[PDB]
This record gives sequence, structure tokens and C-alpha cells, in this order.
Amino acid sequence: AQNPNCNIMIFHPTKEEFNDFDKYIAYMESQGAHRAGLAKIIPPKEWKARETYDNISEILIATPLQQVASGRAGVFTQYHKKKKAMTVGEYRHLANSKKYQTPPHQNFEDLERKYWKNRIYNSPIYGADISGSLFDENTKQWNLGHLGTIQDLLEKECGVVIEGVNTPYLYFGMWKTTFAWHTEDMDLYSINYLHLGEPKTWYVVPPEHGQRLERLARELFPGSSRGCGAFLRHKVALISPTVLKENGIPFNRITQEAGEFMVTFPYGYHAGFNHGFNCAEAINFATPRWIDYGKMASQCSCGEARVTFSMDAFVRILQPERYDLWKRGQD
Ligand SMILES: O=C(O)CNC(=O)C(=O)O
Ligand SMILES: [Mg+2]
Ligand code: NI
Ligand SMILES: [Zn+2]
Repeated sequence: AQNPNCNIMIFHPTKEEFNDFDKYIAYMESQGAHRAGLAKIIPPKEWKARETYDNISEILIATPLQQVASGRAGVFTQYHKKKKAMTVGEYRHLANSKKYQTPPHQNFEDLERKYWKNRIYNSPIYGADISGSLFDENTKQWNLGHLGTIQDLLEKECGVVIEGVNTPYLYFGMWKTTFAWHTEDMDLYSINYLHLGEPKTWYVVPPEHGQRLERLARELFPGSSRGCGAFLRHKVALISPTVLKENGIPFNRITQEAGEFMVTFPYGYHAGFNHGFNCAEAINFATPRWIDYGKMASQCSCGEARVTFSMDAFVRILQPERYDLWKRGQD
């Protein structure tokens, strides 16, 4: 069995190997990369996402989200307060202001310590989930707006033809902006490219151990657990590495830098934070190996999770017994 300790693997494809996306995902899996829940892919030196970022300040962040925490430093939830629209140029200036800028620090480890000590005492503003792409149309390799669609994968594997679309999303971050513990919708894969700026630190639980994290989360957030049998789908709960280690939960960590891809694998729980002003692009995707995870994915039906249009078909075809309850939570 490859990668039996479920370590995060780092890949350096050559320019030839970078041509065929599906083939390279299958290669990484042949080496056991999925067992970690997360892999890093460093593009070949000949590749570029686009020519320059000199022209991005005019993008609009229609609904910036202020991430307000409640709890203790290692076990907290966050809620998103909507703020007035601002441009990327306005948001970058805000990120760099004295109130929001990254503090002086020695190295990534010192910064990580400061994040977990102090996160709860601040409310950073995140420009998340903005439909769009920063890949040049002429970039043919690993262009996240030119991937094979999840609908097409389901049609090819299962023969059924469904509505829905699959497009990328932009994320503008600042110091302390936070992504809560989650798996993807329908336990899909994700791929994330850090276009520019400061790093992103990730934490991940191996898919084979995801239910250990779920059981800890039910203990740590007991009112939330009574509210919903899949409350991690709400994407609001944080648990620190120190608390994970105290409770024996297997996990790994890695820091992504600008120019690097990360892939999350089906049912790989992940969480993390941004080091300073940055911009990432991410999208969900499927492979044949995903289908069994899609069939078994948990679902929130309490109303909180609310998701895209395109998840309807996935539930309807893969989980017909659950469909009626889940759709009530959508409506
Ligand atoms: O970058 C972020 O804030 C969150 N991204 C992801 O959870 C992902 O790419 O799957
Ligand atoms: Mg612009
Ligand atoms: Ni994710
Ligand atoms: Zn719920």
C-alpha cells in the first residue's frame, strides 16, 4: 500500500507531464497521494498562469465577509458579517493597513503560533467565493477554467445526462482570514492555485480517518451537533493543531506559496488561514474514483448549508433516498 502514513506529498511534474491533467491526478494517486487528503503540485519552470497581475485592482468584491469568532483560541466558530462592496485595490489597501496587516514575525512557524494564539481577538475581512478566473485563455495546461466538468464525468461513468455547470471561484485574503474545517460539496476533489501574494497554511485529516474528526467536532460543538447531523457542512468550526494532537486526531500541515497548486481529495477534511494579502482560484472536480464517495457523502438538511444549483442533480442521481429531505433544506 503506497503512503501508509498518509503524508502530504509534493510533486514536480515536467512540462510533458503537465499536459494531461486527468492522467497526472491518476499518477499521484498511484503513488498514494490521496491518502493524505491533500497534495502540493509545483508547476514546471516553463509554465505560467498569466503574463502579469498588474491589472487586477478593478475586480469587484461585491460582498466582503468580516469573519467574527466566538469560543476559545483553539476551539471556536466564526460567522460571516456582510460588508459593503469594494474593489480589489480597495481591499488590498485595507489588508495592508495597520489594523489588518501581518505582524512582524521570524518565519512561518512563528506566524502560525501567533495565528492560533490571537485569531479570535480580531475580525479579518475575506473576499470569498467570487465567480471568475485569472488564468489567461492561452494557458493550456492546468487552467482551472478549462477543466472537464463534473457533469460530463458523471455522464461518462454512469450514462446519465444532467443539468448544471462547474466554474471557478476567486478568493481574496488577508492576515488571519480563515477557512473552517470541511470537505467539499458531495465530497468532491478541489484544486486551488495561489495566484499572487502571501502564503496560505493548510491542515488536513486523511480521508480514512475523517470520522475521527467528526466525532471530536460533535464533542466540542455539542449544541451544533444536536442541530444538525452534518454540521461541518456549515463551514464555521475551527479546531487548532494543539487541540487535535491532545485528542489523538491524525492530521498534517503544509504551507502553500504563490505559484503553487494544492489538490484536496474526496473526503479529505481541511482548514487553514492566509498569511497576508493574497489571491487564490479554486474549483471542484471529479474522477471515476470519486463516484463512490459521492454516493456516501453526508448531507446537511437543516437549512444552514445552502449550496449551488448544480448539487441538485448530484443528490438526485447518486442519493435518491436522501433527495426529498435534502431539497427541503434547500427550500
Ligand atoms: O482558499 C480557501 O479559503 C478555501 N479553499 C478551499 O477550501 C479549497 O480550495 O478547497
Ligand atoms: Mg482589474
Ligand atoms: Ni475546500
Ligand atoms: Zn445543517
